[PDB]
Amino acid sequence: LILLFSRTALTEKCKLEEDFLYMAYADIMAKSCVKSF
Repeated sequence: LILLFSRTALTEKCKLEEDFLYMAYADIMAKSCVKSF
């Protein structure tokens, strides 16, 4: 999946699109990230 996104980003296009797949899986990958010590 990440290789797909890197492929699409490296692809010469002169304009970044929306790519609604990216703006869901990126949110998913971001939201996966005396004893108090």
